[PDB]
Amino acid sequence: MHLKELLEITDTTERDRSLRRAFSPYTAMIDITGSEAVALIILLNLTYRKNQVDDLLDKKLAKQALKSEDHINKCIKEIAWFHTHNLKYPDIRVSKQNLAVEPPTLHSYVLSSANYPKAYGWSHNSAKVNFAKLFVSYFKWQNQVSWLAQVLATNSDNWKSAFTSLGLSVKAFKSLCVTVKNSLPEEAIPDSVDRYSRQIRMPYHDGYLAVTPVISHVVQSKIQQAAIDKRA
RNA sequence: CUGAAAAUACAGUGGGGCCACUAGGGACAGGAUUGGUGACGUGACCUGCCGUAUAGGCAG
Repeated sequence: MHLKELLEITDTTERDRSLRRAFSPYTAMIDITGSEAVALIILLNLTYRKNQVDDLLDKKLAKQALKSEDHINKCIKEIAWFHTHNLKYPDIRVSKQNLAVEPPTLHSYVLSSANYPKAYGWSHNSAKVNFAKLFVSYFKWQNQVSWLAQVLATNSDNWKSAFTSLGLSVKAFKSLCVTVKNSLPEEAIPDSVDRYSRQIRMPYHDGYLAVTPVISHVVQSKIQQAAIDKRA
């Protein structure tokens, strides 16, 4: 349930495997209300490759990434490509588009993203797939589902200690906080329909409407985590 | 006016060599199947002749 309930394992391989499984979107969200510093170390160590990291609780190469403002810049470049609906599924040829919208109207008889709170996935460019993991990985705060950008947007004072515990400056931290809060995912609707996006004709007021179906990250992530639990 | 239109997976190929299922062996005792029953008559196959002939051939 809690972060350091899984840190009790003396074997680092089993620990890091369980931690990497815990912070992946195909499993349940772990509570980090007690553990904010250690949470930041592992979340910022997830930004590296698997074969580049021996242990996720190594503090120094986390500070190597954090002190390097060519590393965190890439992680805040990847926030603009945070979707509620994946346009690159299953065809990846849908070129440089991002759909971020509120869930639709709730219906009693059908299931959609309206039946869950608004969560975000990422889809831009495979080269930066690790750089998203810092700011898109979902965790449990106090008693509330949250990700790093949303929890650093308003409630920064709770994370000041956790961020300054490594030796980050106040100037850099507050400039990082305002640029992250300014670079939060807006209501992104593409200006043009892509060549590889599937369109259909549905009967509208006195004619037809062009409809592009896009999957929701939330319903997919729920079906994935339901499938790993072997429930259906 | 369909998760919309459109779409050639292909070419080549050595599983081979060797081999002991064996020894032993009681299915056994007893047994009431029994009572009662109409194949035809709405049908064709008849009536005669030849022939020594219930042989064999013939006419309506």
